[PDB]
Amino acid sequence: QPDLGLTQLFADPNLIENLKKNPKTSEMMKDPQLVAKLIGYKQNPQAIGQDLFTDPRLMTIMATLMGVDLN
Repeated sequence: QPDLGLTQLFADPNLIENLKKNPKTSEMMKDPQLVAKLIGYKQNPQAIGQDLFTDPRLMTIMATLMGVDLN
C-alpha cells in the first residue's frame, strides 16, 4: 500500500529501458540530466526510498514495475 516498489527494481541491471517506452517516466530519460545521477543512486544507495518523496516521477517508475507493466 505505502509508496510502491524500491531500490531493488531499478538497482537491478538496465531497467530504465523499459521505463523509456511504456511509462511517462521516460520523459526524464530524454531530457533531464538527473537520469545519469540517478543511475549511480540506483546501484549503491538504498536511500532511494527517501528520495521518491523528492522525486515525483520516480514513483511512477515504481508503478510500472509493481504493476506488472500491464495496466
